[PDB]
Amino acid sequence: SNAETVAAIKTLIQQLAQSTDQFGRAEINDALRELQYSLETPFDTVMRMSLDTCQVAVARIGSDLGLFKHLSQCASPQSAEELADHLGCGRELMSRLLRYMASVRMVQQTDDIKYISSNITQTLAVPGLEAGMRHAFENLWPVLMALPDFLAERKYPDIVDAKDTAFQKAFNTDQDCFHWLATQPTRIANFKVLLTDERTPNFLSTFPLEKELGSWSAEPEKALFVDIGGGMGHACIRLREKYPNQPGRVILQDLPPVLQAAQATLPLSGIESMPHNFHTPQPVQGAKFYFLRLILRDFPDHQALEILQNIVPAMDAESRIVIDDGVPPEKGARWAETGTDICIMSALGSKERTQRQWEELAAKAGLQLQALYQYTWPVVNAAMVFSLQ
Amino acid sequence: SNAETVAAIKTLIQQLAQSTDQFGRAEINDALRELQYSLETPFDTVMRMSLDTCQVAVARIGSDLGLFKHLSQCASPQSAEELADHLGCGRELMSRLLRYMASVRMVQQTDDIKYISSNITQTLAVPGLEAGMRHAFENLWPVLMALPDFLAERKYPDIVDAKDTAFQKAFNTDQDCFHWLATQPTRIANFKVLLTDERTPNFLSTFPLEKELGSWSAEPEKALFVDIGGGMGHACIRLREKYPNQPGRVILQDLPPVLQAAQATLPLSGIESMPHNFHTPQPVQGAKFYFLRLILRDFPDHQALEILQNIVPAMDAESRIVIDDGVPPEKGARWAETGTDICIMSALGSKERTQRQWEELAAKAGLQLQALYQYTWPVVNAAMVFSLQ
Amino acid sequence: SNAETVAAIKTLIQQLAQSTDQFGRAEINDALRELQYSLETPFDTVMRMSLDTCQVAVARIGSDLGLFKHLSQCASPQSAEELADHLGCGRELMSRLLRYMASVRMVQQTDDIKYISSNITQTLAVPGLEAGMRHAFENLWPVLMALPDFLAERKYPDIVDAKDTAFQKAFNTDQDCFHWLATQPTRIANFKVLLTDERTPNFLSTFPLEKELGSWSAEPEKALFVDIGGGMGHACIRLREKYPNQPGRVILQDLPPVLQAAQATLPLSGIESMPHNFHTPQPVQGAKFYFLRLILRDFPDHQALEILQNIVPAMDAESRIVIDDGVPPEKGARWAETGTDICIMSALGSKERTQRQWEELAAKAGLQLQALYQYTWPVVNAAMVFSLQ
Amino acid sequence: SNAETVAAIKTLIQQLAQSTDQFGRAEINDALRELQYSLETPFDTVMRMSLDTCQVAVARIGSDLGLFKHLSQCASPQSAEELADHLGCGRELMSRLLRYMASVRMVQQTDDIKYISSNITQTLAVPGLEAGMRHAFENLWPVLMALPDFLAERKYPDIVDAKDTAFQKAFNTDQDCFHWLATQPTRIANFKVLLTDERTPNFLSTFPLEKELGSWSAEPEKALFVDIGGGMGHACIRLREKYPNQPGRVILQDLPPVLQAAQATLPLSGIESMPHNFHTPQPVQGAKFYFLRLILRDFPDHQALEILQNIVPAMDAESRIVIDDGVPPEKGARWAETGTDICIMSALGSKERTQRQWEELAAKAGLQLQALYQYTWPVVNAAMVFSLQ
Ligand SMILES: C[S@@+](CC[C@H](N)C(=O)[O-])C[C@H]1O[C@@H](n2cnc3c(N)ncnc32)[C@H](O)[C@@H]1O
Ligand SMILES: C[S@@+](CC[C@H](N)C(=O)[O-])C[C@H]1O[C@@H](n2cnc3c(N)ncnc32)[C@H](O)[C@@H]1O
Ligand SMILES: C[S@@+](CC[C@H](N)C(=O)[O-])C[C@H]1O[C@@H](n2cnc3c(N)ncnc32)[C@H](O)[C@@H]1O
Ligand SMILES: C[S@@+](CC[C@H](N)C(=O)[O-])C[C@H]1O[C@@H](n2cnc3c(N)ncnc32)[C@H](O)[C@@H]1O
Ligand SMILES: C/C=C/C=C/CCC[C@H](C)C(=O)c1c(O)c(-c2ccccc2)c[nH]c1=O
Ligand SMILES: C/C=C/C=C/CCC[C@H](C)C(=O)c1c(O)c(-c2ccccc2)c[nH]c1=O
Ligand SMILES: C/C=C/C=C/CCC[C@H](C)C(=O)c1c(O)c(-c2ccccc2)c[nH]c1=O
Ligand SMILES: C/C=C/C=C/CCC[C@H](C)C(=O)c1c(O)c(-c2ccccc2)c[nH]c1=O
Ligand SMILES: [Cl-]
Ligand SMILES: [Cl-]
Ligand SMILES: [Cl-]
Ligand SMILES: [Cl-]
Ligand SMILES: [Cl-]
Ligand SMILES: [Cl-]
Ligand SMILES: [Cl-]
Ligand SMILES: [Cl-]
Ligand SMILES: [Cl-]
Ligand SMILES: [Cl-]
Ligand SMILES: [Cl-]
Ligand SMILES: [Cl-]
Ligand SMILES: [Cl-]
Ligand SMILES: [Cl-]
Ligand SMILES: [Cl-]
Ligand SMILES: [Cl-]
Ligand code: NA
Ligand code: NA
Ligand code: NA
Ligand code: NA
Repeated sequence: SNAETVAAIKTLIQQLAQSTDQFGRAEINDALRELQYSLETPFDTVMRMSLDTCQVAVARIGSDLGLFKHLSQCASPQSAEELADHLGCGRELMSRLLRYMASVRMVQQTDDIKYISSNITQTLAVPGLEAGMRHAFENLWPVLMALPDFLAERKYPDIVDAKDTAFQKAFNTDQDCFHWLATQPTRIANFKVLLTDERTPNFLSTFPLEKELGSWSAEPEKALFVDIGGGMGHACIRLREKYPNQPGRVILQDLPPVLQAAQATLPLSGIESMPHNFHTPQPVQGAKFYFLRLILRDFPDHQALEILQNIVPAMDAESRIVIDDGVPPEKGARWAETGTDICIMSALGSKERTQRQWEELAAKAGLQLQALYQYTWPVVNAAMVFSLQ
Repeated sequence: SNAETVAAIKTLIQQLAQSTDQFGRAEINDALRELQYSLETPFDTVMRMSLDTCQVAVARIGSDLGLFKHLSQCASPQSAEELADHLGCGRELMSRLLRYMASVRMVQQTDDIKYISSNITQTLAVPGLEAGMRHAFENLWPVLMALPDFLAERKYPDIVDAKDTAFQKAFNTDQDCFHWLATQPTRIANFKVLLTDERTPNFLSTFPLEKELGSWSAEPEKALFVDIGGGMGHACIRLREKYPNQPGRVILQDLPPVLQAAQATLPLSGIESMPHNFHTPQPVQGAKFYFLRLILRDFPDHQALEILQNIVPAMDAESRIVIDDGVPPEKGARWAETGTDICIMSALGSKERTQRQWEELAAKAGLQLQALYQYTWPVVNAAMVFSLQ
Repeated sequence: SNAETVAAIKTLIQQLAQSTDQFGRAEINDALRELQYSLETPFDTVMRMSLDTCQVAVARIGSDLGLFKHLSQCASPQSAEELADHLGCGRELMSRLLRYMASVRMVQQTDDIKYISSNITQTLAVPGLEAGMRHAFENLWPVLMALPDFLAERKYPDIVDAKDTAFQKAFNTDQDCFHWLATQPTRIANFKVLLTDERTPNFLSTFPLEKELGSWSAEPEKALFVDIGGGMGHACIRLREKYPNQPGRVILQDLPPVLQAAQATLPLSGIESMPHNFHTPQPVQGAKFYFLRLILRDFPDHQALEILQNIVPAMDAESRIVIDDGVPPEKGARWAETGTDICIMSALGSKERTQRQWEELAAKAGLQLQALYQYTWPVVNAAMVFSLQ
Repeated sequence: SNAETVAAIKTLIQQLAQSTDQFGRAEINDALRELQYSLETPFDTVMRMSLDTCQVAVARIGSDLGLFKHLSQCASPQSAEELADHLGCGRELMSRLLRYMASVRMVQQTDDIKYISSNITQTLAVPGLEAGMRHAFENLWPVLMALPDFLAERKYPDIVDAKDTAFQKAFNTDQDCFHWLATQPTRIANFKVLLTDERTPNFLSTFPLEKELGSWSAEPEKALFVDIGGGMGHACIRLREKYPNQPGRVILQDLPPVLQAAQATLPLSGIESMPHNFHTPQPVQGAKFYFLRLILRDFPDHQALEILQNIVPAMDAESRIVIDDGVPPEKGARWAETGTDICIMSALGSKERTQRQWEELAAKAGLQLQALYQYTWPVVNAAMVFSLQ
């Protein structure tokens, strides 16, 4: 029986998944995708590409309605009628949306055709993750929609400039993306929520702090850690939590509105909040670690180089710049890192960088790679430690 | 070891897939998708929704470049540089596109970092399947991009009318989709190619023609099969191929430009090409089978009913209307049929119909269901045989 | 490809086995056996039954030669010639024995046609486990060889009596097995070694000792645990190890030659060694637990009842008799417990007992079951706690 | 859940087994055995070796009772009581035997504790396969039981002589096995039934007869095929069935009592029955094929050589001796061929032979190997074609 075979595959892959760690589960998931793509018929390939688009549109509708938050806190299954009436949605529309969501596990449909939350329901109810989905819909979709004709009309240029990529066509503007976004209050508000998401694991799981410090002295009033564009300060928080007795100032640098949003959740002491624009010279002199997490991927080389050149003059011989970012391999890169590469090309003019590309960029700033500490697999994020050449 | 476990999973799934038929492979593939969604982390869920969008955009670029057709006819692996120079693409852009494509199996990357075709490459090189992907990009994505704000602005109405859905917002028109498309030659050209795709399997794999025929006589000069909106006439061609000895007229009905396109590949004899607008009364009297394949799903009830009411007066007691279309279940419907439902709601105002919904529609035309012959699984397509009530 | 499928099956089963515990691995192993028997051809079934016999005979030869102990301490693969010369075996005989052993994993053969130890090699090198294999060869096989003609000659009687079973035919004696064995020094010597094997896990893994103890007082000088026929005293040793702070006498009871063998490995204090024949009245009065592990399975009902009736008069109201033995289910019993049943029927006239059969036996002694604490699965061993009725 | 995992393993291995051929299923079965042996605990290893012995003893009892034949023709499940009364067995004995048989799939136990035939029940009801099991019990078991002490008392000699192996100790005789068996009427009767079993597949599935014949002419009255020790003549029958129009005499040679038993099932014409002792000179001169299937494995080299030397003088340059027998590999031999090797060593003084060992034996008769045609895997049986040197 087909049904018996399918259920047996599910049982065995679930047991295997439970028996490994998060990195092993990520490897299994990538293999399931690869299997799916190799076993689909030609028609199925086009149907998948045609319809998987629906998920973000329907998640955006569920978010607008508050459906995922509401379902995540219901204690019993809800009918489509009950959901429609509670959330202010046409009843037939709600029923069709729910049937679609259940078919892609965005909710669960029960045997009596009522609806309960799934793992994905709970995910889309989390503010920061919801904001990620909303960002995909309102910022990524339009640049991807513009990219093919942008490239066709321009005879397939290498994209190298944040002011000359698909974003300008998609939003009918000559501004670059970051400048334009700063003029759009609802879009800024969504980024504020997005910053509350904290990725796990983080670089402290493999960063050999005591080894990298050696005999470094914090006196007088030297900074241990300067978190440049640190957002809510998650890296500073985790550093203080893991090494509470390590001397040295721990400093969160960001723009004033982000620092203001960070205050409610920062510790009352031990982490300084310092307004600082990272396109301007670094004020903190001689720090041990100048930390850039998921900053430089958003900039083409010219701008990324300028960000580094604003830090290098503040370094002493013991200082290090730590770039915590994606490091895709030379070959066999996975969809999460190549897809990111295409999206940030189209919106930002930037790119994912291999280790050798990071080293070439840093050498232009007078920096040499001393160590690289991977902390996620198989898609690699790593803390790259650079010193003055 | 975890690599070894992943390779063993692939080996076993590949072997189970080869030991079943196409319907069993479709069930396995849906299971792999369900497993993937249940094993992903919350972050991975949002990453997948954010990035799976990239595939249609990049497939559209490769189609514009002629990459898939070129790679499918190459006899040896090609470097990114070779492909970029041949196709007229910036070398860095080409390399980045190819790395993304290899990561989603749109091409395959070799250990030498060169590129060969995959199953998906070959699929996207086929004109009719390529046209389906291009249709998703240029027609479906704009209406899905418009749907959430359309619904929000209108306070979530049940969509019931082809003239009042997301299409009018997406394309800034008051026309319905079909009327607007007829004014857009480049889109018309893509639909012309899309009509050359023939779906497999088809209803003749399970339709018990001799049983449904009974003792119907083709004498003196009666019509066996009238293919209403038959496109290229594939159903007529397959009918004559499978039943070469059954007498009676076999008639392809469509609009003149489509009949003209059909002529080159119709048999030289045995199939008549009759121009006929199915919004007007059916001219062929007393045919055994009036066949509507994938026609009525494109219309809301009011218009679908009109199409049926145009046929009913031509029927005699032995005539049957055969609706060949999707028949999703009452519960547990799959993503291909619910995703289709959301898309045709958004572009056409129409809907997928369960068996009970098909029967209710047909009853309004004075028709009763006699038999239903499924021919695909697990997503249901079936030939529904209706007679006069 | 079929090689690849077989390797993938091994990889997946090995991984599932490592992800569970010993009871789950035992369930997997029984499943593999059931699969083997259902997939074999009729010829293969007869070949398996004909040849699996070879394993005990060849293990007995390797034990005689000292092969398993020698190979288990070798640091490099050994050739057949090296092993034959070292152990004093004909070179061709040795090579043929080793090829047979490697084919059933009793040793492993390398790609260079040399030999190293396997898990089974190490097992057969352990004195107590080796002695179990030697017991099967010299005591069990003769009684199984005699059983079919014993039954045929006697017209298939229910075997009820230790003095009238297959043992008397096998060994040409009118003595019962236990009485005969006491006259056979080489067999006695093997049993002495077999007693040093300690089974794992044991009842203390699940026995809720503090709950069963309640408020029992060891004062003034009462007995906590009387191990009746305790052999080397493993239960006493493990009890004192797990419950080092529970007061009360812990007493090992057995016959003098066995107590003398136990002395070298008993703790220096805390466990008394008391000679006692369990066919005579229990001398220790009012103990909390009188413990019988794998004793009563060796006796038919009449004699097993006598052993219990010898203990009952020593019991006070808080005393309990704890039978630790096999408890096969009413249906679906596994080969280890039914194979044991046939063997002890044939040698000893006794039987495995279900829970209901244990309760019926104990009721004849005036005892009632209070609790049953399973500690192995799927083959059931359990500590059954009985009190005065 | 363990039960869910185990059921899923069973489902997947059954589906994989169905999807391959008989040789692939044999490979899966050997892998399941290997998995079982590597995953068992040390105690489980000794319990398996101790108890798997029970299967042949209990099958012999079921055979004596007629249980397997009776159950194989019952149309409903039978209780132990019904079986006991019908077959003349003590009721408790029958119930215990059935529980044991069900635990090793020799019968099936139902949920209401009644009994139905399994695949193995049906196998043990087939006369020739039943006779194989009975042969294992009455002829193989005693020589295996005698082998360890035979080898110990003789200081581990290479066994090379049919008159000096374990058989003489086991049966207290100076005769060799074949001579002694010919004096034992019940044992002869069992061999008569055993000869009715026909192994599948056979050498004609891969033997390129037309290629090996070339331009061979059958005139005058030449023999195509002389089946030396051909038993019931299955090889002659299959040859005539597959090549009905091939000229040349087809001759079955065996001893008179076997030829007599063969007459009832031989074709009425086209196969000659010729009494002939293969320890005497071959009477048929110049035959194309002198065929020896499973003959020479039963003889030490000296006797096997004599059998060949009785044929070689009858050969002309076109004649071939075809040895159809086991050809174990140089390394990695499987249990069915090494177990056979140990059994025939112990009973017959003979041995399994690798290809190189067959060639060394045949060269002593003045023969050279021209071709070898395998027809079973992974345990190899092959038709080896030899010509005069
Ligand atoms: C991708 S978020 C990275 C946050 C943080 N590094 C982390 O991983 O937890 C980019 C951050 O850069 C900050 N940012 C953007 N432009 C900046 C600028 N010109 N100067 C300082 N911070 C800036 C944003 O406010 C935001 O917090
Ligand atoms: C989904 S397509 C092709 C379906 C076709 N029955 C098949 O399955 O092979 C719909 C068809 O309806 C035709 N069509 C659209 N409007 C029509 C009309 N008013 N009258 C007749 N045919 C029409 C199109 O030209 C097209 O060939
Ligand atoms: C299966 S063995 C060891 C069982 C032991 N209870 C254990 O599980 O560790 C049976 C024990 O009963 C002992 N035994 C046999 N007959 C006895 C008797 N009449 N009185 C006391 N002990 C006896 C043997 O000496 C042996 O130690
Ligand atoms: C293992 S059976 C093989 C039967 C046959 N070759 C087959 O594979 O179908 C051995 C055969 O050799 C025959 N045999 C034994 N001794 C013989 C002898 N001295 N001369 C001729 N046949 C003999 C037996 O009667 C029996 O038929
Ligand atoms: C909260 C969880 C979110 C899961 C997200 C997967 C994100 C994939 C996504 C392409 C991504 O990576 C990045 C961006 O979109 C952007 C950006 C920023 C502003 C405008 C457009 C794009 C910058 N830099 C990135 O890296
Ligand atoms: C060759 C394979 C092609 C796959 C194409 C996409 C299949 C999914 C896709 C939603 C689908 O089904 C349908 C349509 O898009 C449309 C339509 C027609 C015109 C405009 C917009 C939509 C009508 N009716 C449908 O049913
Ligand atoms: C009907 C199905 C039977 C399945 C059988 C597996 C048979 C294994 C079995 C050791 C085997 O092979 C052979 C013999 O016992 C003998 C023999 C013949 C006479 C006396 C003792 C042994 C000869 N020659 C063999 O080869
Ligand atoms: C170290 C592992 C050893 C495994 C040994 C074989 C386990 C199976 C085995 C049938 C078993 O269980 C029992 C006996 O043989 C006997 C016995 C004792 C004396 C003579 C004959 C049998 C008693 N009572 C049993 O229960
Ligand atoms: Cl929101
Ligand atoms: Cl809301
Ligand atoms: Cl660390
Ligand atoms: Cl095109
Ligand atoms: Cl829009
Ligand atoms: Cl299809
Ligand atoms: Cl026909
Ligand atoms: Cl549904
Ligand atoms: Cl020993
Ligand atoms: Cl006997
Ligand atoms: Cl155990
Ligand atoms: Cl304690
Ligand atoms: Cl049972
Ligand atoms: Cl018989
Ligand atoms: Cl009988
Ligand atoms: Cl052939
Ligand atoms: Na409802
Ligand atoms: Na409608
Ligand atoms: Na009894
Ligand atoms: Na019964």
